[PDB]
Amino acid sequence: MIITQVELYKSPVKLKEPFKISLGILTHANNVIVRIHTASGHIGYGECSPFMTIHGESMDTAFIVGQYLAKGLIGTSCLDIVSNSLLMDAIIYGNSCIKSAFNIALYDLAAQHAGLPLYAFLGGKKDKIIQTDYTVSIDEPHKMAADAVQIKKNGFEIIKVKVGGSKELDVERIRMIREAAGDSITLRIDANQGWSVETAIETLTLLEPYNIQHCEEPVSRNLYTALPKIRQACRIPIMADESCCNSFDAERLIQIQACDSFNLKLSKSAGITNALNIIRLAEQAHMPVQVGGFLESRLGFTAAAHVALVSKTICYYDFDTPLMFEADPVRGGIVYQQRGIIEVPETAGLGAGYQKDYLSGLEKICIN
Ligand SMILES: [Mg+2]
Repeated sequence: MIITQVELYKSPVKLKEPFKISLGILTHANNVIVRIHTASGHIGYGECSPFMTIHGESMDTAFIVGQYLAKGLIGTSCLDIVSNSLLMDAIIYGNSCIKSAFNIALYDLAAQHAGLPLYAFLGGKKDKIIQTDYTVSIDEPHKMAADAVQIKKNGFEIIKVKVGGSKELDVERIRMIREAAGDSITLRIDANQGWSVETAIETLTLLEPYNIQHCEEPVSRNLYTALPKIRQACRIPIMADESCCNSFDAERLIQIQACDSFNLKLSKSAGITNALNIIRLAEQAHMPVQVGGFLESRLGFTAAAHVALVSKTICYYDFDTPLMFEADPVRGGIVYQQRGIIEVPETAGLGAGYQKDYLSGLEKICIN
């Protein structure tokens, strides 16, 4: 099926509370939406959520680079996923975030053509429960404890805590949370490159007592070579996030035994195609994988959830941010049940789209 036109939308939706990580603060999910049209009249959807401090992209850059990509894809076959992923790479280096949106949409089309839901199209099956954590933004320790409580009250059984401040302050944060929410609720932490190699090790041995599940990206992504040293000095397992974007990154981290687990995100791997490679590597190395994301809407996370069913090595899930939107614009897609359990659509394709005339209100451009 030939690609006849692609539409791009700027989709800014405000968050209830601002989202806060060690790298900065965000008040909106400024996302970019991608719709691919085929001659047969099929439509594939894809979304991406640029994070300036991690992707190096913004909604503004995504919206423009996306147009470069669209131009190149017009006239090609939406089924040649590999050929087209390659075609985009030949057009512009990096820019994984926007690329992933196109890649996701292509798979949507492909699965639709096969008459399967994405997860089945990818060779996965529903043989496990998908359970999301919920994130406590990095703030003053009382505020953080309060949020942790509210989160447990809402029924969530896993808490993700954003750290990355000074050693003293992060420990106070974790304590005040364990103190105000209990020792039985499972919790995981994420520094977003916030610590130096030194502070990391000191803070991580100082936190072991509080029983934490794993720590994401303790130090700068440029310092990944110091990861093995930290892994061996610390009981808490460490999970590579920013340090693990594509499959080359994965292979390299494994080769030097840098971390215990990966955080896999479609935007970092420039789509599903390469995410699959990362998964295979993590399989061959018996490494648990957490699937996550950024501020994608339920549509984006619906893609993540499909991929999440592809392998038994995947077993942790960070699919929380859509719950922070002031308004949910998504039609279909994954549904959040109690305890933070997620159900994946069974209909053909991605199994999600956007609410009627939500898109018509958005700033858009149309390639061909
Ligand atoms: Mg992370």
